[PDB]
Amino acid sequence: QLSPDIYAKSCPNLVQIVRKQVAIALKAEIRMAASLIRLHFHDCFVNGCDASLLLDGADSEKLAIPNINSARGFEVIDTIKAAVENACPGVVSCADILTLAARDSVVLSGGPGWRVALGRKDGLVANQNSANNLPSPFEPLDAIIAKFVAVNLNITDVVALSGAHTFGQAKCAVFSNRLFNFTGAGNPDATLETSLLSNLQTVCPLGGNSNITAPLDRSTTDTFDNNYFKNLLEGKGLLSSDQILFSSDLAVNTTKKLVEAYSRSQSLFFRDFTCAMIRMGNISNGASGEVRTNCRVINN
Ligand code: HEM
Ligand SMILES: N[C@@H](CCC(=O)N[C@@H](CS)C(=O)NCC(=O)O)C(=O)O
Ligand SMILES: [Ca+2]
Ligand SMILES: [Ca+2]
Repeated sequence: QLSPDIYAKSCPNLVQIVRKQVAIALKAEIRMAASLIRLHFHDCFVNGCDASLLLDGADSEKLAIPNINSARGFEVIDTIKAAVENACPGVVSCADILTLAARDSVVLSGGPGWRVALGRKDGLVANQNSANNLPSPFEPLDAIIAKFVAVNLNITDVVALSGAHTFGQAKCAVFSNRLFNFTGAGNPDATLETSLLSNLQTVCPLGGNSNITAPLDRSTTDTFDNNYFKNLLEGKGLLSSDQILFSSDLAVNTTKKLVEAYSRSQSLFFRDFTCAMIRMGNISNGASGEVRTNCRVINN
């Protein structure tokens, strides 16, 4: 049972300590705000929000197909954790720190804030197999929805949480297939607006460095706002998994209207986003855990 005051006696200043450290990280690299919330997402969708993703090793989740050469911000988490451990030795879990850092990243980026409930335990093992099953930018909308349903989330959560792509980057490798010969017909993805198509072809030329990135949100790259959804109405979503929320056949009577509603009301988007984040932060696999003192390895 989570509670915002679970550390009221054991670590009174936790919230402030984490906030100050997140602000320091964002000052050094603004993209880190995006990277941190993505870590929380990838943590919660595998063995629950138990910091299993932070564990190193030959069988680490960091090597899973969706995480390798992709997930980032591990050094920043170590720094935050070190500050918290200096202030309250062996008290706060890495799982909670990741949750708080995600919330702070949204807030410091102009997004909505919410009171985080604490008390999560850190897992004892990595689940690389499950991490390979994380949502893919290449799969159909129904497949993405099924992955959210599997962890007790739903369609509304899919659309609202996809809004996190209102900031951050995505490498050429996960969207360049939409730029030249998307289906074998020799044409780019027909749902991609031509001016964006032109800019992306410049960023991702055939045979070039596929690790170069482009902003997920072409209007306000670092500001957390509903501009992500406005992009979709114009066919300017970067990943196929973004644009299908508006343009796919399945979206018509499912996600399409939600995308249009968030575009009309940022307050609505912010309300649903906070709601979905809290729900995602409540995912647990019920396995035994502990308060991990070094996020990269178990205590014993
Ligand atoms: C709905 C299914 C989703 C898919 C298919 C997906 C896919 C992706 C992909 C392929 C990237 C680029 C990775 C890279 O460049 O290596 C990315 C980045 C990102 N995703 Fe998602 N994502 C999804 C959901 C979410 C959710 C639920 C959140 C968090 C609440 C999220 C937050 C992020 C952020 C903020 C970035 C930027 C990371 C950075 O710049 O370091 N994503 N996502
Ligand atoms: N999914 C539940 C509702 C859960 C919920 O409250 N979801 C929030 C978003 S996080 C909402 O406003 N709508 C979701 C929904 O209607 O399912 C249901 O269908 O009764
Ligand atoms: Ca996890
Ligand atoms: Ca934005």
